[PDB]
Amino acid sequence: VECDFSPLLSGTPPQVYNFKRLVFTNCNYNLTKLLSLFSVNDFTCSQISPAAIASNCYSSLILDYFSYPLSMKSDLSVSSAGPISQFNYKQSFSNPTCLILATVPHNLTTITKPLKYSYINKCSRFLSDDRTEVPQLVNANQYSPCVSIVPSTVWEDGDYYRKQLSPLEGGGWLVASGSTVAMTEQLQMGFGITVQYGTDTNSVCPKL
Ligand SMILES: *[C@@H]1O[C@H](CO)[C@@H](O)[C@H](O)[C@H]1NC(C)=O
Ligand SMILES: *[C@@H]1O[C@H](CO)[C@@H](O)[C@H](O)[C@H]1NC(C)=O
Repeated sequence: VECDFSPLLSGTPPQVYNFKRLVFTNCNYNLTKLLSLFSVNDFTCSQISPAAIASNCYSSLILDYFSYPLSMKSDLSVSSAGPISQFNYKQSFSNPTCLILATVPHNLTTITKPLKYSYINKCSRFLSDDRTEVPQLVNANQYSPCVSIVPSTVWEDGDYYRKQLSPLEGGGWLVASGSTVAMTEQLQMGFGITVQYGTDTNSVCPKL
């Protein structure tokens, strides 16, 4: 009857384009209890507040978490053309959402570091003319089209990934490039929260 955030605290977190997603229904949560394990560097919301998201009742609550460098903050903003919002991670524009940037302290030994930070810097599609390039932007609540060809961790910065599509998928080529950022002194993470408001189904409530 309590929301289990355990898989977030055990093992190596994934990369922004392989964000691990936890779904929560019919349970109770202590959100300030979870954030206290971390040094919270950034906390921004949309159509909700950081105070409201901790003290409200939802039909459902979605939690996305990945490894993400604090340096790359502006790339998460939909205002920017940054490769993260375009090709890696996008939260729903319809529902209330929250994005949290935090650092995992040395005490939290159960969370292990990746070798580095990885992200997709370009993901596009070449039309049959083989001259025109159509960017393949990531949709809300979905992974990127290029996740199938981009590895869990990019081996070297500037690596290219291509795939010849079948007429089923439309023909043409699928192109992706990878980029790396050097691992920080302390692992930095990104947490994306999405909540749904129902009518008679608001089962997810704060632990009191
Ligand atoms: C545990 O965290 C505290 C900060 O709350 C820190 O001062 C301490 O060094 C950590 N424990 C160890 C064994 O480093
Ligand atoms: C559980 O949530 C309450 C708010 O409802 C918070 O004040 C408290 O600190 C949380 N529990 C712990 C052990 O921190």
